[PDB]
Amino acid sequence: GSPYLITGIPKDPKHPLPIRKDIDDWYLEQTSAGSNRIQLTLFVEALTVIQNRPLNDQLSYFRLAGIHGAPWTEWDGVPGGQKDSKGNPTGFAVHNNYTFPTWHRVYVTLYEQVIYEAMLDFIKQNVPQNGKADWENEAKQWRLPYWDFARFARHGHDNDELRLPILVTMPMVKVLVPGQPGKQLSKPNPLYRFQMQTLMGTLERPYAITSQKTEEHGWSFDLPFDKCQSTTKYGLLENYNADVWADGGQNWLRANLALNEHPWYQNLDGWDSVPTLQDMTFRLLTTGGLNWGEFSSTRYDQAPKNWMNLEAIHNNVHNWVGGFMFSRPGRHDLKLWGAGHMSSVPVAAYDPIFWLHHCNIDRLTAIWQTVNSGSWFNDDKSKVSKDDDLRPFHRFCTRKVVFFRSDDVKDWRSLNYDYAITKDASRIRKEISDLYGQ
Amino acid sequence: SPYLITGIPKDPKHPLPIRKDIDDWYLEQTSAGSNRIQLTLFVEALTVIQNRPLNDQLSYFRLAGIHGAPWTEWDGVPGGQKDSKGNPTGFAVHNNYTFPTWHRVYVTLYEQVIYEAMLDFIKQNVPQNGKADWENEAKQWRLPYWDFARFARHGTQGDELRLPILVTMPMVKVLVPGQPGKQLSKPNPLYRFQMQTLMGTLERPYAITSQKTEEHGWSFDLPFDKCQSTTKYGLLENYNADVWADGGQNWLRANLALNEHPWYQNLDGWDSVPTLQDMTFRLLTTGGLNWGEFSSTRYDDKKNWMNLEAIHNNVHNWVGGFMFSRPGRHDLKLWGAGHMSSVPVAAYDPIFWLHHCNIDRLTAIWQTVNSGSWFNDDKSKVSKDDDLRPFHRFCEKTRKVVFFRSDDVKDWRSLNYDYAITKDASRIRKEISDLYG
Ligand SMILES: N[C@@H](Cc1ccc(O)cc1)C(=O)O
Ligand SMILES: N[C@@H](Cc1ccc(O)cc1)C(=O)O
Repeated sequence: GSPYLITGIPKDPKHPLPIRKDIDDWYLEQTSAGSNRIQLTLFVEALTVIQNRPLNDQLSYFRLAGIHGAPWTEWDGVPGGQKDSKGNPTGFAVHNNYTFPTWHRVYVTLYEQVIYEAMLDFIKQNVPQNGKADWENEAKQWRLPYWDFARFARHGHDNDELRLPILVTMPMVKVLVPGQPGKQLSKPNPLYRFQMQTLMGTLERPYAITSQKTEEHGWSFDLPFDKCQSTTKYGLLENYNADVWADGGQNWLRANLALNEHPWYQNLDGWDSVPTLQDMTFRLLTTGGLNWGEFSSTRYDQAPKNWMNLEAIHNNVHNWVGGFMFSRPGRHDLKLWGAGHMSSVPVAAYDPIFWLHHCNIDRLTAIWQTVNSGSWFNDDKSKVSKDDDLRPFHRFCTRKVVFFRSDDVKDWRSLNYDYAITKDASRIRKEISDLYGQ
Repeated sequence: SPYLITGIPKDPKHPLPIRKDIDDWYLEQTSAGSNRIQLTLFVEALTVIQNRPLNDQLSYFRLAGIHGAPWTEWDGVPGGQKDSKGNPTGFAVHNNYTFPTWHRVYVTLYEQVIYEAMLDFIKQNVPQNGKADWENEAKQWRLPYWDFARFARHGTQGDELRLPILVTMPMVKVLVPGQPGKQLSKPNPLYRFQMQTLMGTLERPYAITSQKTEEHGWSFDLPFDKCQSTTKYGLLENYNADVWADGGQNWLRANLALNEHPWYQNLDGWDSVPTLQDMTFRLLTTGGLNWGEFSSTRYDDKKNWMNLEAIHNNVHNWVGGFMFSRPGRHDLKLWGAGHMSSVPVAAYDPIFWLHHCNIDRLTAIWQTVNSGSWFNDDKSKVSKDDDLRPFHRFCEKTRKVVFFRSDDVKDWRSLNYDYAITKDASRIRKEISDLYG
C-alpha cells in the first residue's frame, strides 16, 4: 500500500553495488551458451506480470507510466490534475528545470524496484524449491539495463551504426521454463511495446488517454493516442484509417534511420559542424567548465554552440525513437514520416523503451557528476530548485515519510546500483573516448 | 488428389461476381456500418487454411510452396525442377510468356480454396437463421486485388501509393456469427504468415533454406531459414538472428519505396523516369504491342514503357525489401530485405496473392483493349500449349483430368470471376485514365 517507499533494491552484503548493464551486452550474454538465462527470464516474466496488473493497482505498468504524464491522475496518495503555466494538463515529471535529471533518477529507480519485487514473487510461485536460492541470487544481481543510444551496435567480427536495443526490436522472446533444462518457451516480449485490451481512449474514468496536441509547420494537430490500443514507433500518420492507428507497429528501421541521420530540432546556425548523436554525447561528457544548471536542463537558456545539454539531447532522442511527424512532410523528409508515443511527453512513458532511454540519461548524469564533482545545484540559476520536493516519490527520513529531494540522490549508489563506467573512475576519461570519441 | 481447379462454382443467383479493390472492400465492410460478413469469412477461412498441417496440400504453407521453396511435390506432381542457373526452382513460371497465365490459375486456386473453407466455416459456425445471408455473402466474395498503382483514398483523392489498409493491421475485428451485435479482435492472417518453428527446421522435405541473391555484383545468402515469420524489410546483414526470426512488417518502408519507385532497370535514354502509377498507365495504353512484349521479360531478354512482368518484379522488390547488405549512406533509407523480394519465398507473404490478383486484373484490362493479341507473335507462339503444372482440371469434352493450358484461361470469366473495370468495354479507356492517368 501507501505510502510506497522508494529505496532501490535492498542491500545484500554478498551483492555489493550491482551494475546496470548495457542492454545489448546483457541480452547477448543471457542468450549465450555460457549463461543460465535466468535474468532474462526473470525480467520478461516480472514485466509481463506488472503489465497485466489492473488499473486500480498503482504498481501496474499503466499506473507507473501514468506518473509521468497522461492521464494525469493521483499516484501513491499524491493528487494529480495539475496544470502547466500554459494552463494545460501536466504530470509529475519534471521537464525544463534543473531537477530534470534527479526527478528521473528516482523514477527509473521506482521502476527497477517494482520489477525486482515482482521477480521475487515469480520465484516464490514458479521455481522448484531447490532452485529458488539460485534464482534469488540472480534477481539480486539484476539491475535495470540501459540503452546506450550513443554507442555503435555490435555487428559481428568478420566485417558504425547506432541502433535500438536488439531485444526492443523482437516481438517474441524465449525464456526458461524453471526446472526444465533445455526447454524454452517463446512469449510476447514485454519490452517490444505496451498495449491495453481496448483503445486507450476508452479506458474507465479517470484513466482514459486523450489525443495530445502537437505543432507541425505552424499548424496544430491532434496526435491520436486515444485511438491506439498499442504504443507505436512512427506508426501514426495523418490521413490513414484509424484502424491502422490501433496498432501502428514498432517501425524500428525508421527509428534507427533517425538516430543515425540525427535531425536535430535546434538551429545549428554558426556551428563549426553538425555533430552526430555519438559526437554530441561525447561533447556533453567532455566539455569542461560547465555548471550544473548548464548541463542539466534546457531551462538555462543566444545559446551555446558546438555542444548541447543533457535534456536537449534527451529531447531529440525521444523524437527520433517515437517519430515526430504526424502530417505528411516534404519529399526529402518522407523517409522519416510518422509519429508515435516516445515523441510526446504526455504518453512517452507507456513505450517500454522509455525506461531504458532514461536509464542511460541517468548513466550520463552519473558520468558527468564523476568528472564534474564540484557542480551540483550551486550556480545562481539552478540553486533555487535544489530543495524542490520530487513528488510523488516518498522516502523514509525524523522517523517520518517525506518526499524525495535532489540531494537524497546525488549519490546514486545510495539507491544500491552503479554503472561499470562510474565504478572504474580511474579509467573513466579513457572509456568515454573509447565509446564515444570520433 | 487430384484437386480439380474450377474457380468458385457458378450459382445462377450470383452472375460473375467481382474481385474488388481491397481498400474499397475494407471500407465497404467497416465504414458505413458493421457490414462485416465477407471480412469475417475471409479472416476466419484464411486462418483455418494457415493452421492446416504440412501433410495437407491445401494448407497455406503447401499452397505457397507451389510457387517456389521448399521445391516439393504438390497434387501428385513431382518437384525437382531446375531454373536457368541450374538451381532448384518451383512450379511458378517467370521469364516466359506464360507468366500471366500460370499466375492466373494460381490465384484462382487460392481463391477457390478460401471459398471452400468459407463454406465449412458457415456450416460449423452460423445458426440456421443466418445461413442464407452468410452463404449469399460467400458466393458473392471474390479475392480482392491490391491496386498498387492507385493513390490511396483519404478517408477524397490521395497523393500516395500504399500497401492495403488491412495488410498493415496486426489485428482485425470480426463478427460472432451466432451473436448479432458482438465482435472479436483476432490476429489478422493477411498481416504476415508464420510457422510454429523457424522455417529452416521444418520436417523433411519442407525446410526452407537460405536463398542466394546478388547485390551490387556480390553473392548473399538471404537467411529465410532463420525466419519464423515472413517480413517486409526486416532482414539486415550483421543483425542478430533473433531479430531475423520475426523482422516485422515494416510497411512504412514499403510505402516509401512504392512512391520513390527505384526501378532496377537502366532507364538511360528514357523520356522521363515514370512513377509506378504512370508506368502502369503506359502499360495499359501503349499501342501496337503484342502478347510476347506485354507478358514477359523474355521478349527483350535484357522504350519508354515497361512490360507487365518487369513492373511486377519491381513491385515485389519494393514491398518485400531488396537490400540485405548495407548500402551507401545515401540509400540507407530503404535498407532491408524480406520475403516478397525473393522468388523462392515470396508466396509465403499473404500480400503476394493480392499483388498477383492485380497482375491478373492488369492482364484482363490489357486483353480487353488488345483483342486478338494472345500467344500469336513469332516469339510467344511456342509456349502457348505449355502445361501449366501442377494445376489440374476436368476437361468436359473428353471427361479427362488434364493440366491447365493458357487457352483455358484466356477468358478469365470462365473461372467465374470478373473485375468491375472489365464489365463495360465502352467505359474501360476512360476508367484507365481516371485511375492512372
Ligand atoms: N517532443 C519533445 C521531446 C520529448 C518527448 C518526450 C519526452 O518524454 C520528453 C521530451 C520536444 O520536441 O522537445
Ligand atoms: N527479385 C526479383 C523480382 C521478383 C521477386 C519475387 C517474385 O515472386 C517475382 C519477382 C527481381 O529483382 O527481378
